[PDB]
Amino acid sequence: MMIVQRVVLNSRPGKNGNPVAENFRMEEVYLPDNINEGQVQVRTLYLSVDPYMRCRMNEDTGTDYITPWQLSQVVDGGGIGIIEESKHTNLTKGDFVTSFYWPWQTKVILDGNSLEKVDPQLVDGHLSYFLGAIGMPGLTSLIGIQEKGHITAGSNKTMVVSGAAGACGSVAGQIGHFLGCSRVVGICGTHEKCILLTSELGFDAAINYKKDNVAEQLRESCPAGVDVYFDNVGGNISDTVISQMNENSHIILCGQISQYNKDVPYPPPLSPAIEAIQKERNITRERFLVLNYKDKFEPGILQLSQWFKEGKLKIKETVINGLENMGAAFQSMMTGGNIGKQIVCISEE
Ligand SMILES: NC(=O)c1ccc[n+]([C@@H]2O[C@H](COP(=O)([O-])OP(=O)(O)OC[C@H]3O[C@@H](n4cnc5c(N)ncnc54)[C@H](OP(=O)(O)O)[C@@H]3O)[C@@H](O)[C@H]2O)c1
Ligand SMILES: CC1(C)[C@@H](O)CC[C@]2(C)[C@H]3C(=O)C=C4[C@@H]5C[C@@](C)(C(=O)O)CC[C@]5(C)CC[C@@]4(C)[C@]3(C)CC[C@@H]12
Ligand SMILES: CC1(C)[C@@H](O)CC[C@]2(C)[C@H]3C(=O)C=C4[C@@H]5C[C@@](C)(C(=O)O)CC[C@]5(C)CC[C@@]4(C)[C@]3(C)CC[C@@H]12
Repeated sequence: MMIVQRVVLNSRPGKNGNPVAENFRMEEVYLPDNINEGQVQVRTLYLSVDPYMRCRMNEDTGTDYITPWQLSQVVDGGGIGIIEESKHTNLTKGDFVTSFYWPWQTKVILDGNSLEKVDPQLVDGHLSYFLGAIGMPGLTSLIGIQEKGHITAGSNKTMVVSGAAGACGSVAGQIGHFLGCSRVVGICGTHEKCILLTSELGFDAAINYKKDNVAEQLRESCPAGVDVYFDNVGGNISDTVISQMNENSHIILCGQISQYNKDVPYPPPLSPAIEAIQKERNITRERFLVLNYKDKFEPGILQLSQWFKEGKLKIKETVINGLENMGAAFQSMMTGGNIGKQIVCISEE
């Protein structure tokens, strides 16, 4: 047996705690030399870290959609790899495959049925895009806008995006323009990200919530109010945005990342004053869970791919190398170190 590396849950930060690199631990383990019928041996190429993983660090995730990781057991999440050996009828050495529950380990023996083969032509050979813009975050943005945004044919709406330089947000803002908004404004956490948005991703304006006057800048950059809010963050930021939203406007309630490490359920309740405004102005604020639109994954991926290949959709990512950096990458992402999709490259081939 050859020795490979893997990552296990070392400790929990507590439901009110901050995640740190050291909640995870690297181990060296043997990889079995033989696989069974129906199984494949895969080499891991890229792994995703994503905010929802914070929940799997707790004893109770707070939702049936994801289960808690267990102390000292291998952790898992979105991944992409290449088949090294197959005893599954529909997979063959050299196929590129993805799983939602890829164990954080350099080489893995997996049930062939748990994997999906992917076509690298969809991403011009940039396989890591399958974990981001031409993956679940991209679908979340495209489907969320389609289903919850109500961007009418021929209209000239203003869209605001929170978490605007992250995975979902950076795509959402571009899609807002693609699909007919005349104004797209992003809110994000650094001046570097503001520049990215307006100089590369085509946002009409960007606001740094840590340093700028958010209400003031939204009044300046959204002179006709806000019709569509793609909300990744919640909290104080969303209160400020909602206060400037128009009658019959729409909140795409993607995530509420500002309410993490507090024991706060989703959808989190708007404060009394902000709920009053929401209701007065008939602002819609429904649950949105991308998995409820599985039937749109095919056209969604096909559209994301097309826009990318056309040079319209600009795909940003921040890649860190080495499985030993999974914990660091997750912590970094949670605290805003990522521009676009946070990726960890496990083998650079
Ligand atoms: N509804 C769905 O089906 C669905 C699907 C996928 C993801 N999501 C959710 O959508 C959200 C975005 O996920 P993502 O994958 O696109 O992550 P991401 O935006 O790429 O990364 C998270 C970012 O959140 C920002 N942030 C962190 N703490 C914050 C705070 N307290 N206040 C404001 N901003 C903060 C940081 O950027 P700054 O530098 O700008 O602070 C960080 O880079 C998360 O809530 C995620 O769980 C929902
Ligand atoms: C996991 C995510 C979100 C992504 O991270 C990687 C790509 C992918 C795994 C993706 C894929 O790779 C191939 C197909 C196929 C494309 C197509 C056109 C075909 O090739 O027949 C039609 C059938 C089929 C199954 C539709 C569904 C998708 C788009 C499928 C599985 C949706 C889920 C998707
Ligand atoms: C496909 C699976 C099963 C998983 O394989 C990948 C992540 C994910 C796509 C996952 C996600 O990515 C982000 C969230 C959010 C996390 C959280 C805490 C927030 O961020 O506000 C609360 C709101 C919200 C939408 C709850 C639902 C989940 C857990 C959501 C969509 C459930 C479905 C889930």
